[PDB]
Amino acid sequence: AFPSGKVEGCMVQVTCGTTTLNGLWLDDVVYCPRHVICTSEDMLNPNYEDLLIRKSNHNFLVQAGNVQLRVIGHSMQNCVLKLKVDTANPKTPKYKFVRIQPGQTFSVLACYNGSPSGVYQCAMRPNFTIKGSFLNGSCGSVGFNIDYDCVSFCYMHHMELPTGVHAGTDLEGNFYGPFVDR
Repeated sequence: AFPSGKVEGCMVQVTCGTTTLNGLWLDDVVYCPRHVICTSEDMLNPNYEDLLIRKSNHNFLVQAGNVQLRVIGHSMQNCVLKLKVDTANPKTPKYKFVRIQPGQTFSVLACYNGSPSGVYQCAMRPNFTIKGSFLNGSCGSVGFNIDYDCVSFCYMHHMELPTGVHAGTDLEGNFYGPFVDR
């Protein structure tokens, strides 16, 4: 597994309504699964576009440690929510977003409400799922490779599937495989 120190300093907690999950804090932007803006009665046929319009900035509670990061904008890029905040993360590492394939390994920093609890070497199965240990709250954990001193973020966990396997996106919000957040 890759050492996790660069990524630990980016992990945050995002809460919307009933829902709380992990966010990734880079520069003045927090990335997290967009389904954070759903109460899961919305989870049957969500209109994310109508949902995101209905939210205002104070609807989003972002905390890194016991600092609040004030959200000053919210946009959506495919399936990831992008919260603009009023401060840039002074611990932002050199980073890039990359898309990978099943079979290629990466490390995942499992967190429970912005709090890191393990780092694990994973790969997606050919059907783009991943079998590990991440329940409610570990939603939003990200995966990465470290190449020299640059963190290539390649994965964000979004959902546990009925089979127990997990589905996720890349950091541009595009799901790996045919999965949907519905």
